[PDB]
Amino acid sequence: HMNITDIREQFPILHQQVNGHDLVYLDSAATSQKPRAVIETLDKYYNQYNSNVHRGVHTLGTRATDGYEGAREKVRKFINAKSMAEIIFTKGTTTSLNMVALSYARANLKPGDEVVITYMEHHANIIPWQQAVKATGATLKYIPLQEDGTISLEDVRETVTSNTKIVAVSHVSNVLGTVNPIKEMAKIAHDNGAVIVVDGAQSTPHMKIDVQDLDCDFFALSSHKMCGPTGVGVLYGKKALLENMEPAEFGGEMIDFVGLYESTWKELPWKFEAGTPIIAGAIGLGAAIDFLEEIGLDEISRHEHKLAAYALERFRQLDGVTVYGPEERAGLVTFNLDDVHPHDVATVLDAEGIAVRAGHHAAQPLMKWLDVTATARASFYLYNTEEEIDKLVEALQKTKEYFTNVFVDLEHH
Amino acid sequence: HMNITDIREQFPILHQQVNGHDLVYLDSAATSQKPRAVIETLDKYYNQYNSNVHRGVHTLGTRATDGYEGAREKVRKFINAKSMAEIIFTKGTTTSLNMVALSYARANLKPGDEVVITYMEHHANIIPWQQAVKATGATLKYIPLQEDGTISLEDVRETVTSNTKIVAVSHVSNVLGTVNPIKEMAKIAHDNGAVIVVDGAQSTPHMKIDVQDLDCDFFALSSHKMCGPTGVGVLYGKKALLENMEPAEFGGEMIDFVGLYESTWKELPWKFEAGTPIIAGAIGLGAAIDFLEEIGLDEISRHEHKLAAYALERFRQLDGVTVYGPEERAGLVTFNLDDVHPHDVATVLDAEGIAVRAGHHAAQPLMKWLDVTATARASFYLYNTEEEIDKLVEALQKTKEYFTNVFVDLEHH
Ligand SMILES: Cc1ncc(COP(=O)(O)O)c(CNc2co[nH]c2=O)c1O
Ligand SMILES: Cc1ncc(COP(=O)(O)O)c(CNc2co[nH]c2=O)c1O
Repeated sequence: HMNITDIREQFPILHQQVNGHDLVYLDSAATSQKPRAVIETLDKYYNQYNSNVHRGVHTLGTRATDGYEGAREKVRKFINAKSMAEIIFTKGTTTSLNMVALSYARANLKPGDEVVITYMEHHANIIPWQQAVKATGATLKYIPLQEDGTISLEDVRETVTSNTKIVAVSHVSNVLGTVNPIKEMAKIAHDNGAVIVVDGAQSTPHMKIDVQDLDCDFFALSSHKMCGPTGVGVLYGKKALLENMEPAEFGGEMIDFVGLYESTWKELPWKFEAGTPIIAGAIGLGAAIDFLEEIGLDEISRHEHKLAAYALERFRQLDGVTVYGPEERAGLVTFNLDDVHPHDVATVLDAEGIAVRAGHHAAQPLMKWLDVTATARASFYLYNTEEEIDKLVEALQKTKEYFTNVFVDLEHH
Repeated sequence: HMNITDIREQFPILHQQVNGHDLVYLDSAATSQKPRAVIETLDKYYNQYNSNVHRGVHTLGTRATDGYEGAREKVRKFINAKSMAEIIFTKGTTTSLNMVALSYARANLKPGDEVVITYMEHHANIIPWQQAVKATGATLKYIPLQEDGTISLEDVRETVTSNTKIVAVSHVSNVLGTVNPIKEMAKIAHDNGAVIVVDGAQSTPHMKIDVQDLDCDFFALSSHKMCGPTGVGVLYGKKALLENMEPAEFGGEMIDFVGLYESTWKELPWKFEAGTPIIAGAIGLGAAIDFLEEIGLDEISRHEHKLAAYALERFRQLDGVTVYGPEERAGLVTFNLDDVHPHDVATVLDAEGIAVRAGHHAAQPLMKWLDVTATARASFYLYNTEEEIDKLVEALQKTKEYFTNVFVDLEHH
């Protein structure tokens, strides 16, 4: 099994105090921390072999090109795509989903067509579709949720019709922890003549992804949530769909011939990568994938199952706390204390060294569905332990007691 | 003055050999090398204060947010913009120019309108306009060049008309070294009712930029050419134009309210930054700007003037070599040897440790204007010396002699 002491030794940032208390970082659904292997990969790139790529002209240029395209093959293997032509490097999940909405949706929707999403989506997998349907005169529809914040395949079958052209859905929700039944939803979409676009930002860092098992048409993910550098992501798309989509950005590197008025494009995947690419960040994401693969995604998923079952049990020990979403879940808990605003919960916890996030988590329609204005969220990854969950629940108990005390004191004035 | 020995000590990558010879890196117009101050800024971020930004919830989150928005203010001051609302972080110059073509051009062009560019443009400042004019039924026109590869203001006045809505032009050409008269061209555009979009990728690393003197409406630049990390750039636009342009990408972070079907946007600049941003890379670009400012952009420009006047003189000592572009120029020389393909020149030079680039330099219409299929380019920056120019011209002389020798030997068979 994975040894959590040995894993934590690899993350320099965990070893410090905040406000006089050891840091307890429980905000990896907002962004993850990085191991030495990734930070030293960036250092070795800038100290030894930085150059621009795809010249084949000089020695450092060749080294940088081999590093960048090597990282593309690491991503391909990591999500079990069939080809490097299906792996496009982007700035992040949000840009990957925008590319699909601009190049696929805006080119393939007409009045009467539908895009189907769900109430639990993150804004990155809502607003691009709102705009693409507005641009095309198509219709946006929402799959409803069950009362525990899961999706039933009967509701999917009801909402998706033979006029649906695109179903877009998260693999795992960054608020509910729900793992959605994507392989079954891809069957339903395809049976109705639609493609499925999967927002993989919260699944890819935490569980194995196999796009040939899922059969998703597009899948998007972000490096900064999976121990890799900021500023980089991937869009996977089945090669036959990418071949027919036009580029979302235009420039150098993605062309073959440029005349005064007309140009032709390079083959995939470079068609979709305009400009000097994100060279160091993509090589660092390759290092993150080597790091996670050496531990094992199934080992990390098993650890997070342990931490989430422990947290849900310990949260049920607290009076006056509501947890949103299903019992079977990814490694996060979003909650509120009955009489304390979640921002004040996050502030008090940060004074005890503990980092969580409060707000809408970029899911305003979901907060409205939950009937709340904001929530607090503790989210876990491979470097967190049950002792840190103990600290969190002990701090929530003291938070409850503190706010009730100030209430009672103020009661006289 | 700047001491080049002390400056070179700050760039670890320069201190190595390639093919048994000290590296001589003369390819900074393709990408620049980074000083310790920038690489250690990225290390300190990932080792100490990485977190997602714009929560205001927990201590590391606040540190990362202060670093990211602090770097925005460093960029503002660095190009003398009036406000941080005018500084948008992007993935690079190519994406910045694409944002203008998508959000400004596609929204403001109609049949009969013109976009005016020049024959010397890089593809990143050609293809987006080709696509925007195609999408809108507008017209693309080209300002012609003088025979030394400069632009005359009379040709600008002739080509720009009262139907012109956008003039897009490079500040400095990455092939000719020409510095274009942007402040005068911005007057001409504005006199005709157009905006001017300036491609600053090759000017910003090498000379002071003052967008209030230039009066450009939009200005785009790339971190990786100015000692900063890969994957980041900036788009500057005058605040009154950005206020009226819609976003180019949609998602979390750039919204204020999201309903099921409609959303509203945040104020500038965050309106144009969808998704988790390029946090480490933007903080590293802030470090690059602090590094360059401590040396002085005018000092770096004076050094490069020295190196370019030295190189042009030493190239004129070589028989059988053609240099393209004007005598008064930025710090690069693009050339060809009369009877040797530029790819073979670059290969031979790399065997002597010397890195240059051969090909079309993402300027195919310019190569056609020059009547060549490809060229070789040696480009300079603050860490290069006249001794490295001596090495280059000595290697070109030996290249000439080598290819003539193989020619003569093969002459019998
Ligand atoms: C499910 C999901 N979709 C899309 C995104 C957008 O990814 P980005 O482009 O890398 O920002 C995120 C990141 N969500 C969060 C980022 O900070 N707290 C979060 O919950 C997400 O978790
Ligand atoms: C004048 C100019 N415009 C735009 C670009 C595109 O900038 P990017 O988006 O950062 O790639 C470059 C980079 N030009 C070169 C990149 O490699 N050799 C070059 O000459 C350029 O020099």
